[PDB]
Amino acid sequence: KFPRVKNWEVGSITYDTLSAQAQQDGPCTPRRCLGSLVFPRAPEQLLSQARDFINQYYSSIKRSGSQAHEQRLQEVEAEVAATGTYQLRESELVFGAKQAWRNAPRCVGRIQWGKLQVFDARDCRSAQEMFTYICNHIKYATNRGNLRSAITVFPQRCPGRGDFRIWNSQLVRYAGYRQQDGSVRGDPANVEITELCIQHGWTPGNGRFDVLPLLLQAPDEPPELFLLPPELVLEVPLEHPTLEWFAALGLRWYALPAVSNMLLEIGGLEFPAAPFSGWYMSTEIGTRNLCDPHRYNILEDVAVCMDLDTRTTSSLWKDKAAVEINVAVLHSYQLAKVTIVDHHAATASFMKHLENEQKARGGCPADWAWIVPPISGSLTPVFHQEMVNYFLSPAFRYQPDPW
Amino acid sequence: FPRVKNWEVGSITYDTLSAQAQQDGPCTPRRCLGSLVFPRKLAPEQLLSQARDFINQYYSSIKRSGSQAHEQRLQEVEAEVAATGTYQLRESELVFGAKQAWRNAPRCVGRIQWGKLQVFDARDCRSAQEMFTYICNHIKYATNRGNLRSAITVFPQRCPGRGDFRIWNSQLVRYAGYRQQDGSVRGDPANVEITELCIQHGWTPGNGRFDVLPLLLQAPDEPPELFLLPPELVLEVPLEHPTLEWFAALGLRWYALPAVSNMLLEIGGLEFPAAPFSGWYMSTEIGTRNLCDPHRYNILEDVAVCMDLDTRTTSSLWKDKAAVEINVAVLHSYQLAKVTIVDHHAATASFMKHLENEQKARGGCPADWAWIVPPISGSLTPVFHQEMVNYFLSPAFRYQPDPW
Ligand code: HEM
Ligand code: HEM
Ligand SMILES: Cc1cc(N)nc2cc(-c3cccc(CN)c3)ccc12
Ligand SMILES: Cc1cc(N)nc2cc(-c3cccc(CN)c3)ccc12
Ligand SMILES: C[C@H](O)[C@H](O)[C@H]1CNc2nc(N)[nH]c(=O)c2N1
Ligand SMILES: C[C@H](O)[C@H](O)[C@H]1CNc2nc(N)[nH]c(=O)c2N1
Ligand SMILES: [Gd]
Ligand SMILES: [Gd]
Ligand SMILES: [Zn+2]
Repeated sequence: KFPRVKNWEVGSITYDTLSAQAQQDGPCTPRRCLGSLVFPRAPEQLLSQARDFINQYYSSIKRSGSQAHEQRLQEVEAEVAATGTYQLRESELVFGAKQAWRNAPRCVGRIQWGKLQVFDARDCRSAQEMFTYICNHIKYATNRGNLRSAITVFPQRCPGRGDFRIWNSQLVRYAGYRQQDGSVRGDPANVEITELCIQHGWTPGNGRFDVLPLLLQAPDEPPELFLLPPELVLEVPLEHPTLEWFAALGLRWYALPAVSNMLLEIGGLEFPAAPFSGWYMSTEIGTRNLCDPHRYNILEDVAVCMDLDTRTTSSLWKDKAAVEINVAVLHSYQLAKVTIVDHHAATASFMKHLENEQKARGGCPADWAWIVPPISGSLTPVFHQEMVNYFLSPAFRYQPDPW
Repeated sequence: FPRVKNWEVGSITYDTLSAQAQQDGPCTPRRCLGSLVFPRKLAPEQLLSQARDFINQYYSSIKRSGSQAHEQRLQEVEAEVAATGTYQLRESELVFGAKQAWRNAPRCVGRIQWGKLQVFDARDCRSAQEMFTYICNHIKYATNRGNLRSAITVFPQRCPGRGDFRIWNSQLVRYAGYRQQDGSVRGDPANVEITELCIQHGWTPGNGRFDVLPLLLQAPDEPPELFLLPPELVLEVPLEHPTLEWFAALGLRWYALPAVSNMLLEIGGLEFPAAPFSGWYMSTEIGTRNLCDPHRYNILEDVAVCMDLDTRTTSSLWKDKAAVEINVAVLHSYQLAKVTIVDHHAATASFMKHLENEQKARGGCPADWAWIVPPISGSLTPVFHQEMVNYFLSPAFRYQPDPW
């Protein structure tokens, strides 16, 4: 009844009993698997989710069945009956944010899941106070290059009030200016948000690494434009340890990966605004952000400077240029004393996580196509680890763009 | 109808062919098991219905459905199973079914070639010595002095009352793997079990890292018989690097012909447990998986040391630099020997074209993203950004239990 799961490098076999507890249904059926799709997608339903969360909390602290556990269950039942909703205790919120990270199947950094700084912003009341909370987040997490994981949780969704939203997909992003040729100067992934910042009063730049302002939405108000203080956004200029012309490319990236557009769901409550941040795995910058054809797309240019034969695929110039771009990313972050992890160290620590989670809960939801790095996949141990993908709550979820 | 997006281009298609998926895969709404290598698997009315669907497939594919020839073949099969318990495929039906099974293979990136397959009909095979003759002819035709040609040879269908034909080797060409005293392995670790079966059944073992194994062939209701491949039949490529002169001295080699021999072919209810097929290699199969996997030859650190890379820290990406040069050596050595090989960039681009072609021919294409995306430089190839739908159509190649 439980999926048998094999590691082909070592030969070992486990059974994922945790998946049987999967609380929501994914896209696959016995007739066809859709595991590679990027986006696949009251009172008594709220109560059964709340009850399950409270049960999770009290088990985490090994007080299951205690008087405090029973009373907290009764307390939540009474609040949902009177108001239609309930509030999390402070400690439940911290636990819930950590559990959501721990449950995120596509995250390879979950070895860190217990070391997460939770900022409680549930009494925020304006877009301006939102901005203050975000600046304190960026300050704490950046920590002058020594990165600390963090999440800031703004007020939960509630009836009769709009949501707090952060319109930006990340707290720090580079502008992408749509050209008349159909081309883009800057980051193409950010064309729409760039157009929305301009419409809302931002005087644009014309560089390739222009940091976008924040578009912040307080309940029942249009979004408000806030500029990030430049001394708060730590950036790394890219150079290569033995290719001195690389620095003349004029490349840079920012220190802090801070996703701001997902929804955090805890015990049936929904938090549409809850930015979270850790530190980068180098292949996200080197391979994806800089070499994706639809991103900055620098691969052919680096190869030509390296004087590779770009006229035939059989020279493996693409693989060679990509490797060196990743070397430069790693070298530049270490040189700038900004935390970063390479994809070998990251996937090694994830294997340690899988073994911890197997002992702790009997399984671990993992999306194989996202845990395997985008270069060198079979060189890392997760390639040979079979994985079971499924949805647990608390959870981080994708959500529609507020516009 | 699943909506499928290419994130590099922005294009959208709908896979209407998945609707016709015969059997059921491992996944449920509760959890996805698309990364498992083997799903935990391994009546006349049952046979006729599968036979019916295939005959209809065939006649539709030659624009003769509902025709006179269609209705006659249907009634012919009904009568043959009523009298025999099974039925026989027409030679053309066998060709069509073999090509379809390849075409429907979700994990094969080489399917752009699916129409060009040489089918060798061996259904009249009697002994293991005759099996060995059919095999050696396949190998010579498929190798073709290094201008590789795709091919399959079909041995007699399993039928009730008698044991099956089986090739015990997982491939026709396999290097031995010798369990060593200090726990380790000399040779290919994947083949430790078959290498000891060969020794058990008589084979005198070598002691190299690339001793080609003999073939353990099993006729119906017989013990397996050892057969030695003639050396001039097994084309091998010694591996050298275009600029690292010391690479040749590592003594690495690989063989020209990827010929899988332990999978079962299913056509319209019929099952052929011995039907070996072959194409040519993609370079990453050799250079990345077979030589660099930790549980295979595992040569990565060896090459990195010869390159004077800093193996002390993972962030020098010495594993990545060594891997790229091993794949370069593979491509260079195959091309130099004039043996057919394709790099993962060229291959993935051809599969994109196959996806487009199948979208018009059949409305979709079953594909297993985890196996289509190459094991190095995944996101540098265009299949990485292609969403894919995996399902099982028949005719098909299937995994089967080992004969022991
Ligand atoms: C501490 C260092 C961390 C590293 C190195 C890391 C690494 C990664 C990587 C490489 C991905 C794949 C993203 C992509 O390729 O697009 C990812 C996804 C993700 N990570 Fe982590 N992460 C870290 C911390 C965190 C934290 C602190 C959280 C939240 C508390 C988090 C939650 C997520 C989520 C929710 C996703 C994507 C989920 C989805 O798309 O469905 N991560 N992470
Ligand atoms: C002619 C050029 C061909 C190329 C370049 C090619 C390439 C590949 C590759 C890279 C795989 C992934 C297997 C792995 O490394 O794990 C594969 C799998 C497969 N191929 Fe193709 N192949 C070719 C021809 C063929 C032919 C002629 C057949 C049969 C008619 C075939 C049927 C299959 C099947 C059934 C699999 C699945 C193997 C498994 O999952 O066990 N292929 N192929
Ligand atoms: C916290 C954290 C650290 C890190 N190093 N990387 C991350 C990547 C994402 C991410 C999620 C979904 C989609 C995308 C863009 N494809 C990126 C989220 C959080 C991350
Ligand atoms: C025909 C053909 C051509 C080719 N180039 N490669 C192939 C690989 C396989 C294969 C089968 C089982 C396991 C693995 C490795 N996990 C690979 C089968 C047929 C192939
Ligand atoms: C089509 C494919 O699933 C999609 O492009 C995915 C594949 N795996 C990925 N894996 C990670 N970590 N990040 C990504 O953006 C993607 N893209
Ligand atoms: C666990 C995972 O499914 C397994 O390691 C797969 C992944 N993708 C693969 N892809 C190919 N071509 N060959 C393989 O052996 C594998 N192994
Ligand atoms: Gd230099
Ligand atoms: Gd030397
Ligand atoms: Zn699935």
